[PDB]
Amino acid sequence: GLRHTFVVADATLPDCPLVYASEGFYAMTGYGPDEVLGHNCRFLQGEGTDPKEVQKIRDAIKKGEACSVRLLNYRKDGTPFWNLLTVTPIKTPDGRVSKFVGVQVDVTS
Ligand SMILES: *[C@@]12=NC3=[C]C([C])=C([C])[C]=C3N([C][C]([O])[C]([O])[C]([O])[C]OP([O])([O])=O)C1=NC(=O)[N]C2=O
Repeated sequence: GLRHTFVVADATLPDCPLVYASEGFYAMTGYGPDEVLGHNCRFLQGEGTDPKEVQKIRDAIKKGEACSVRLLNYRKDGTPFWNLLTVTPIKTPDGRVSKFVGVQVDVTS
């Protein structure tokens, strides 16, 4: 298929830290698990990231909704890339959101 990466955020912690990342996520961003696990994904953002799109994800996460946005993101070396990002909430049977899962696609083409 098309090249994509996958992460899991723990929504039981208040700031959705990342608890699992696929090998391509590390390879695409230049960050190691030592710098990725335990942190909110937003460290990938930088000067040119559109706050109106960031705002859309902040809201959907607060509301436990799925969401899809394209964001400017930066590698560890500072270089930018366009990240089409889809977040999906994973609920327990009591309707509570337990995890968020992300699919990130570098769509710089
Ligand atoms: C990031 N991927 C990503 C994956 C998941 C599963 C979740 C829940 C969030 C992200 N983010 C965004 C970040 O964690 C946060 O949700 C937003 O920045 C909005 O909240 P704030 O408080 O910061 O306004 C991802 N952000 C990225 O920039 N790149 C991703 O790959």
